[PDB]
Amino acid sequence: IHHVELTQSVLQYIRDSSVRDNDILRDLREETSKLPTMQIPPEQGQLLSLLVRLIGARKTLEVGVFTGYSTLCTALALPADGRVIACDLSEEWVSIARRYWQRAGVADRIEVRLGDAHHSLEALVGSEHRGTFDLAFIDADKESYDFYYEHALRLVRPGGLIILDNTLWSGKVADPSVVGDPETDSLRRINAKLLTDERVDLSMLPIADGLTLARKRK
Amino acid sequence: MIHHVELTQSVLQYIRDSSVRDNDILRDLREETSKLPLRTMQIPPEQGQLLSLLVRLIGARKTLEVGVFTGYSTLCTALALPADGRVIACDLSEEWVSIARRYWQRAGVADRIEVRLGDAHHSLEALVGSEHRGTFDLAFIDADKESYDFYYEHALRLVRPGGLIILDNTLWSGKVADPSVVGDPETDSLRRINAKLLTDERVDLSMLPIADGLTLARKRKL
Ligand SMILES: Nc1ncnc2c1ncn2[C@@H]1O[C@H](CSCC[C@H](N)C(=O)O)[C@@H](O)[C@H]1O
Ligand SMILES: NCCc1ccc(O)c(O)c1
Ligand SMILES: [Cl-]
Ligand SMILES: [Mg+2]
Ligand SMILES: [Mg+2]
Repeated sequence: IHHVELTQSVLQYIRDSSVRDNDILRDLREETSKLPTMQIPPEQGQLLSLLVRLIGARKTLEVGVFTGYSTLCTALALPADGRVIACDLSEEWVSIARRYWQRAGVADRIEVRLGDAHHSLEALVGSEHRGTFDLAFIDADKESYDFYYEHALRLVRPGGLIILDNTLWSGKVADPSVVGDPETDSLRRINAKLLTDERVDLSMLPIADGLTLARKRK
Repeated sequence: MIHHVELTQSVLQYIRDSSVRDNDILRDLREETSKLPLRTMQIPPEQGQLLSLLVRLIGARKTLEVGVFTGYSTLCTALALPADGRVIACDLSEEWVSIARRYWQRAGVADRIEVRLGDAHHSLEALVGSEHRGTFDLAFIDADKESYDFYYEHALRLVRPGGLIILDNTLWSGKVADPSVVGDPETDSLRRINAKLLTDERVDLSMLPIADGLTLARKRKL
């Protein structure tokens, strides 16, 4: 399998010749880097902005959130009446997320469901929000990816896009020595399941920690 | 340091095995292209599949292609289009496009593909001056690398606002990043278009580290 050698020189080049950065995004990345598999690279955040604008999304779902880099890139790409429903795992990094979203003037476009993502997603599938999302970004605990995926399939509209982060898990999914690891096994299972899942169109991208695109078929 | 997943043959084989939905038609075309002097110009199956996804994602009906070869990219595009969809495909070689037409017929999509045979410069000038101006949903640029700016500027007028422009080989085997590669026309042209895209406020941009570098440029609405 022929490929481009991802030397620091080539990765620095991709960054320098494609990343449109600003002080707000840069400052958030810097702050996040000083804290305890949730560091979104700027190339990924920019792709997220592109895909949102590409499908004419006004309503999106997020599972994970953390300091809110992926959420900020999403919201910035949305129209003035757009909304991100962000299912935030914990309140620990909420006050950081809130600061940058306010600073970038997107806080009015972001709604936080604070607490257990299984519970917010269960409420959402039984709510008026069912089948109304244009895009879903799954970036939470890896053991719950199947649950998040099945819930996202009911939450997104036909033709909607589901995005699954970390599907390569540092290459561990491909590593035969990594045996019995719950996160690796769950990601291996969802990856295998997606290949033969006729409900979606599929693309697994070798960007950041592996980024899977699953378009819900009409 | 920029952290990344090591692209070992094991990891690349995994991406292929766990995501590529293949068929005999696509497989046979890749096999027939591999037995030609310029086989390395073919897009890998993961790129073809992404092309199908993006076409379906934006609800595209009408697409532009510059650089057809044996037509793998064209076939993936046409297959993703609705029954009344159209690909306007530009290519210099009749020989390579005579191979392409066999697979397009076999996959029942030959009716969806229109070939402008000859120099793409003249084909795109004719298209910009015609009824086709601003009617394309997607443009795939994958021809001679020295003409990428010309192809890009023409694609910007040919695609509708919100339309997607896709530029292949923007990493050129890493040569664009290689300081020892000096005075090479293809490398210099790709370096120039890459630098130009970064500050081009007419588009939303994403440079993907897939295949030989794949640049996505969404024409903004205004
Ligand atoms: N000036 C020009 N006008 C039209 N086609 C050109 C051109 N210069 C090069 N080409 C074409 O660009 C192609 C490059 S390879 C294209 C690869 C193809 N899309 C795939 O999926 O395999 C060749 O077929 C070559 O004929
Ligand atoms: N691989 C170097 C040769 C090459 C030339 C033109 C292409 O479009 C292409 O994908 C590859
Ligand atoms: Cl816009
Ligand atoms: Mg993540
Ligand atoms: Mg190419």
